[PDB]
Amino acid sequence: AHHHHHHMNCNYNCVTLHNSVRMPQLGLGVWRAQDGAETANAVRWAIEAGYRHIDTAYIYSNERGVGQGIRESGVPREEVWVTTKVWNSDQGYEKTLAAFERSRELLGLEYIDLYLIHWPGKKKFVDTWKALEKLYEEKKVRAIGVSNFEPHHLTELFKSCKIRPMVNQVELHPLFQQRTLREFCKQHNIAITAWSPLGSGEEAGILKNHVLGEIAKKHNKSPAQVVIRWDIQHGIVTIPKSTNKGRIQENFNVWDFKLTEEEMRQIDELNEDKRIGADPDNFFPGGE
Ligand SMILES: NC(=O)c1ccc[n+]([C@@H]2O[C@H](COP(=O)([O-])OP(=O)(O)OC[C@H]3O[C@@H](n4cnc5c(N)ncnc54)[C@H](OP(=O)(O)O)[C@@H]3O)[C@@H](O)[C@H]2O)c1
Repeated sequence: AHHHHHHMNCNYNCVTLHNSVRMPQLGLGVWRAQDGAETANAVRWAIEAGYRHIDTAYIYSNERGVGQGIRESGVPREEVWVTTKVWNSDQGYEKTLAAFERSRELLGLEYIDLYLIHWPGKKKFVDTWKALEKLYEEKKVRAIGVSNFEPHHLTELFKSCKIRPMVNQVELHPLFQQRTLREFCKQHNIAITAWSPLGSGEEAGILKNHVLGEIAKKHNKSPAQVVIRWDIQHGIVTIPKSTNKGRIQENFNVWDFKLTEEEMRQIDELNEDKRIGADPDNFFPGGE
């Protein structure tokens, strides 16, 4: 039904963007999922489990697999939110319009829900943003935003834009809690999506943290479920990645418990401002 396009009767919550679009608060990330079957299966399994939001990017090389999983699921496309991103090499007005068309074609879609500037770089994000504004005017995209932007990048963009970014997708997990950027984005009504919400694997050690383990035990949930619920209760969109059917299902089962104020505080206090992923200041491979 059309109401499913607006995520009205469903188990998951949404965050509302400044243009009144409702964005599902939990999605499936697909970075490092191989194109073809691995991605298609992950996406299909996520949709079967109840997910209605997939996060991909041109540079993940698996937009084909994402669209294949959506089609294989049989769920009407209007009920699913798809995010993708313009890569560094495609920044600049005309290159961004072209990159969008390529992504839309690979995905097999008539429109994309959210299109993001993937990394700021230094010199082309303003012109890139103008292309996103054009795509939005043309109704090719339902929402437009950025990723890995710091307050200084956003302030610079604000001086030139007609439509302010609706989303900023940034690294955010219990060791790197982005307090300053979150304050800035709250002030200016820019929704935050957390990438590497689980720390991007075992190296970072988040899922073995003792505090998370104790909270998990109290709720008979897993540490991953606790982290995802912490994201939810902070009003953050979260896009945990798994290619494993069981873990995909586990990460969705977060709507039937609540963390207390004290549990939320305990997780907040894990912050070390320890960045696990790439730094917006110097990560811009592939610029042209
Ligand atoms: N905008 C950007 O610049 C940017 C950058 C990085 C990431 N992202 C997006 O954010 C998404 C999420 O971040 P991420 O992929 O870096 O990592 P993540 O979601 O923080 O962690 C994924 C890792 O955790 C494992 N895992 C997932 N669920 C689990 C569970 N319940 N129990 C135990 N282990 C679990 C996964 O293994 P299995 O797959 O084997 O389950 C994988 O090794 C990406 O996929 C991508 O969509 C965006």
